Amino acid sequence: FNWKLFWQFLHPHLLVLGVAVVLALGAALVNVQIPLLLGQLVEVVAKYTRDMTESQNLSTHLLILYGVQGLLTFGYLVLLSHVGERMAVDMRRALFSSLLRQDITFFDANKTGQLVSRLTTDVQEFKSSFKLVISQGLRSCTQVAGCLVSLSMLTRLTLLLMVATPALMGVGTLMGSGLRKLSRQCQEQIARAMGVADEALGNVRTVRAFAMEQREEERYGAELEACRCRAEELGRGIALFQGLSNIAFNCMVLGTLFIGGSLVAGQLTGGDLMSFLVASQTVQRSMANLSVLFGQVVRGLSAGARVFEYMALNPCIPLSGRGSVTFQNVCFSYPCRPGFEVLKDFTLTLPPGKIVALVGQSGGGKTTVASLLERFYDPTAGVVMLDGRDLRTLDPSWLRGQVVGFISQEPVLFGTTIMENIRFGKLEASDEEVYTAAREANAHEFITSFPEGYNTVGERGTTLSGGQKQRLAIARALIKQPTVLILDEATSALDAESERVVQEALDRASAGRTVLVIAHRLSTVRGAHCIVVMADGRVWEAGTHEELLKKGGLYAELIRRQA
Amino acid sequence: FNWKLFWQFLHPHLLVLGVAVVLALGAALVNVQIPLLLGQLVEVVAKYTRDMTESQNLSTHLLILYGVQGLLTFGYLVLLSHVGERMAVDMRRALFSSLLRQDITFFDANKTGQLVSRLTTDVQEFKSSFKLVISQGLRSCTQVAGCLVSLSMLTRLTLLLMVATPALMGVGTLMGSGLRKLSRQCQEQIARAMGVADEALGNVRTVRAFAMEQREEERYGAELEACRCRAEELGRGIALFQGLSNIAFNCMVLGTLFIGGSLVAGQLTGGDLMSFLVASQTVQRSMANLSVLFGQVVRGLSAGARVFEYMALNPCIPLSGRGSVTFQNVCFSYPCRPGFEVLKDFTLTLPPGKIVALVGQSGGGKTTVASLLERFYDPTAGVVMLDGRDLRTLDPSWLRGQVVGFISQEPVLFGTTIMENIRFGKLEASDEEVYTAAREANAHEFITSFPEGYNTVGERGTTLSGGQKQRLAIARALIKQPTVLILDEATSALDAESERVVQEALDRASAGRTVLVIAHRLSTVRGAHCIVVMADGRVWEAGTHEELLKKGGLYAELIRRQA
Ligand SMILES: Nc1ncnc2c1ncn2[C@@H]1O[C@H](COP(=O)(O)OP(=O)(O)NP(=O)(O)O)[C@@H](O)[C@H]1O
Ligand SMILES: Nc1ncnc2c1ncn2[C@@H]1O[C@H](COP(=O)(O)OP(=O)(O)NP(=O)(O)O)[C@@H](O)[C@H]1O
Ligand SMILES: CC(C)CCC[C@@H](C)[C@H]1CC[C@H]2[C@@H]3CC=C4C[C@@H](O)CC[C@]4(C)[C@H]3CC[C@]12C
Ligand SMILES: CC(C)CCC[C@@H](C)[C@H]1CC[C@H]2[C@@H]3CC=C4C[C@@H](O)CC[C@]4(C)[C@H]3CC[C@]12C
Ligand SMILES: CC(C)CCC[C@@H](C)[C@H]1CC[C@H]2[C@@H]3CC=C4C[C@@H](O)CC[C@]4(C)[C@H]3CC[C@]12C
Ligand SMILES: CC(C)CCC[C@@H](C)[C@H]1CC[C@H]2[C@@H]3CC=C4C[C@@H](O)CC[C@]4(C)[C@H]3CC[C@]12C
Ligand SMILES: [Mg+2]
Ligand SMILES: [Mg+2]
Repeated sequence: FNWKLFWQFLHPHLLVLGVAVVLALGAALVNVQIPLLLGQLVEVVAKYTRDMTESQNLSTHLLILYGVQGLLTFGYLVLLSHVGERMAVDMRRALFSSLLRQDITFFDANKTGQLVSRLTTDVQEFKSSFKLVISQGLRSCTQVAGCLVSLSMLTRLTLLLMVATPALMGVGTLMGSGLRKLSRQCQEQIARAMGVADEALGNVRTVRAFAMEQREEERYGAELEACRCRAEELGRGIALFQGLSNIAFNCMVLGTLFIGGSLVAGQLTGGDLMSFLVASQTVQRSMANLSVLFGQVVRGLSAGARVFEYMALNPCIPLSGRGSVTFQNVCFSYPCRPGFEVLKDFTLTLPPGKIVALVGQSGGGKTTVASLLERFYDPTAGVVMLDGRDLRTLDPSWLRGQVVGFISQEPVLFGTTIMENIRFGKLEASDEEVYTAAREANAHEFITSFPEGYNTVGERGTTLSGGQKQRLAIARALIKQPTVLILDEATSALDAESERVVQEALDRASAGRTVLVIAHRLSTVRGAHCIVVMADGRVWEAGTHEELLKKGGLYAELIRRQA
Repeated sequence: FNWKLFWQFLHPHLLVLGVAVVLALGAALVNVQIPLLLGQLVEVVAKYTRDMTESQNLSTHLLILYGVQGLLTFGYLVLLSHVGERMAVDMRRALFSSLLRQDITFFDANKTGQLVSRLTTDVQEFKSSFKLVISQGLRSCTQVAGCLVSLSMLTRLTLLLMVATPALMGVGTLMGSGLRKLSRQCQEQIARAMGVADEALGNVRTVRAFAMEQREEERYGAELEACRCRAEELGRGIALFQGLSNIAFNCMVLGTLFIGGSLVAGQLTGGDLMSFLVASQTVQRSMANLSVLFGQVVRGLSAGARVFEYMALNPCIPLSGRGSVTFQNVCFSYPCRPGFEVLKDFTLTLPPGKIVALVGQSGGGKTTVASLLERFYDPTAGVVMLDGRDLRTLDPSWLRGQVVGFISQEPVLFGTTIMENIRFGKLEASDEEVYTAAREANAHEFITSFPEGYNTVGERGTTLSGGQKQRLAIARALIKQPTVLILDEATSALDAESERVVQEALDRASAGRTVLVIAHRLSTVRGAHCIVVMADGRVWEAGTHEELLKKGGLYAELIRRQA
């Protein structure tokens, strides 16, 4: 999981990782070798000035070692970039493939934006931090080990200086610690003291209505005077703290610089000190690198842990697991907030080859009741029958792809061209079938005016009209010739002529197949066969329009309100 | 404005600012003096080791100078904290006082949260950055000047080294420049390549409904392969760039360290080089401080400019500039989005001492029409008459504080105790008047059960019930005994018993004064005198209830729908 899956998916790059490790070791070794050589060169130059024959050979040796260093670092970090990039691409592909299998509960429980952000940016940052750690931590640890070993072989004074160096680094970072403490304390004091202005401006209508602005002024002044006092003591305390930090820090610097040399004096090389004074900068930089890299590691491990936790799950319902359809005592509620119940013992049947509609001002979840047949959510109770067989035993993929077609009140378009976008239900689509379907759904006529035509991309491409988008949805819906059709508010917000055209297209398309339509305007339903009036969860009424007028139930009130 | 106002408001601290400047000069001078002394001490220690009588005096001198440095820095930054804190408090108070004068157009055009953030956090950060710049920039510039002068007086080689130092600093920062370029290029490539997954997950219902997940898989794989290739070339380019940066940087380091010494060799002090090698770290730190401080200055100046731009404005309508009230042909629309018009030639009058109501399912802006008499917004056309005098010539403060009382459907509570919160219309409130008003508005009865009582604070204090909150508002409104009263949905979302109690309280409170009430439920209006039915901007109907029933207009449809 957090480690086993990562190790399994990182296994096929072990050889390249080892080669990179070797290159890093070489680069760190040469980087360790450089500063001592530079110190010796500057020391011999200074001694020659005090009194360049021997400097040329040392300079050439430094140049050769440094060219080797450049080649080694180039090879290392190009290999590291290759490995990290390959790992990132593989992880992105695997995460997308595994996440695409989940049901709707995961999707509507969370948000799409955060999922996309985690899928792309979080894993990119994880890979970046991971390879940066691989480089820097190994390089710096090997640098520290090599320089310490060389200085010890060069005695105990070097070990004492190395031990003292971490204390000096901490004393130096104490300034930044004081800075963050100052910032945090100031922010906390500001948050605690303020709020009166926020409360006053939050409800400005009332404060303007009742006519005073003076009481707020002295209250705000008193609050700011209190925050003012607290600020004086906080600043004074921070001042004393930083002053003590500085005094102690440089007192320790001077004391060490004196005592260590005085004690080590009790016979080393004259130029040994000059060569020793340069490695301090390198070791200090290394410890700073470790200090920052600790935060890099913690952030990266947290990101990787959450990525791998959300990467591999178990689908709630398996995805790969010609007649009438009916319900029986089906009740259901949304998984989130089960207190809001939806279905009170809902029973309904669809005649095999007749038009069925449904209507209600709010219904009590008419759209979700129109759902639940595509196995979007399993029913809490009751049974659903289709062609004499239960939908549970039937494979959901077969029912999705060869039985039920779905039209929403908003169509969806992708960057793929229209010719392939229509070929979306089956990828085995031939040539002439696409044009025939487009002609049947009234899409070939207007697509001619487009300059590119069937090669036009979408959001980043040419924009199509709402009626054109509705026409585009219909051809894809009819490619499979579904036995059951579902329409959700086909008569959306658009003009009258295009609405009539698309209604006629649906009429000549919805022939010989059972189709269920959901409409809000009652003027588009009188041409249907049967009408079901919904109110308060349970079914309110169902029957023919001509008898529904004589019934005088809730439908009479609804049509009176609409008229 | 951006500078003149700042100078005027900073004027009364010039003496303290100058004293701080002097202290900073002293601290910078001693900080300049320290490194040369440390270099001389370490050089003489090394020379003694090569062959501590003279080291003690130099160490004592360093300790004395360094104690002086500590005292100077303490005094400087405590004075700086005092000055900055005083400036911040004064600016906050002035900004609040000036902003509180603005009309409602500013408030509803912008957001309260951003205003509060700018008022508190932006000015706090501005003050912090401003004093940090005052300290660091002066200290570092004086440090650079002093060290350069001392090294020159110590020759042209020092000037050459100082000139070369900025180039080395830039070469060092080239690594961070490459880092930011790498990050930006990677982010841009990720943003350009991605989007297919975002589009697929944005509409998951449709992609799940039409049954395919394969086509998305090869499209996503192709997109990731393209991004993969682009990543290989981008990483290779960054690799070569950083390799060239490093090779050139340390080649320049070695070349300078050789050539400068070789040329300067052509008779300085033997220990001069050791004392010179230490000031390089100080000057490098100073240039780093300037580099960061440039960003601090730009951010601070932007923040201060926006603060001062929004700090002093000109109110749209002046704030300090017994009978019936009536309208005449008053039309108005909201200043933002004038296309959405509201008032179509609205005429209405209020009898002096009778109950008037208004109702509508949406009205066309019934609430904003109920407004516009408190001078919240000036009328576009028409006239408003009150007691035979125009409201424009009358002082808005007098009308706000001694004429009109306002009750909203949501009450507002502050952290101030109830005893003073009731005393909100006038601060001259005596003792017994508050208790009498509380008893009249039915608030003294339930406040007894509270343990603290009239000393109870609110959001951070004890929580009161909705009916209790409504009762607080009636007493506050009753303090001034307004001649005109306005109620907006008194029968809010709450139980029946408390609704009846508060309605009775309003009835025994609304006696002898003209009051206008807005209600949504028609069951609370039949007891009024006259009813005005609103529909589609213009006035639809007005008259008595008993004749409105016989009229059979839109009121009949509304009451039929409600029933
Ligand atoms: N994905 C969801 N997650 C949680 N709650 C939901 C979800 N979808 C719907 N609901 C809630 O369940 C209620 C009923 O479901 P729904 O079928 O969407 O109502 P509806 O009246 O048919 N929609 P409409 O056609 O716009 O009037 C809704 O009012 C929502 O509050
Ligand atoms: N402060 C505002 N800024 C911009 N637009 C506003 C503002 N207030 C209201 N509007 C718009 O103007 C319309 C009419 O004004 P308003 O009086 O608030 O409607 P209303 O029907 O009386 N409100 P309600 O009592 O909840 O039904 C509203 O529907 C808003 O869309
Ligand atoms: C770049 C950093 C992280 C390297 C680590 C060494 C740092 C922490 C140490 C070494 C020398 C120190 C500086 C020496 C001079 C004083 C002057 C005083 O007015 C403010 C603090 C200041 C400026 C010190 C801040 C901390 C300091 C910069
Ligand atoms: C022969 C032996 C004793 C030589 C030992 C010399 C040691 C004790 C002295 C000589 C110069 C000193 C360094 C001068 C610069 C500072 C920068 C600070 O950020 C960390 C400590 C550090 C890096 C000091 C560490 C100790 C130091 C290295
Ligand atoms: C703390 C900083 C800002 C001080 C300024 C000097 C910096 C920019 C210079 C001085 C010495 C340089 C380092 C010398 C060693 C190499 C090893 C290589 O594998 C990565 C870059 C790296 C690590 C260089 C990075 C930049 C560098 C750190
Ligand atoms: C007598 C005269 C010529 C002495 C001149 C010595 C000069 C040329 C040499 C001696 C040691 C060198 C310094 C060694 C450390 C680096 C750190 C880097 O981040 C900036 C440049 C810098 C700071 C070098 C600047 C030039 C330098 C100061
Ligand atoms: Mg719905
Ligand atoms: Mg309103």
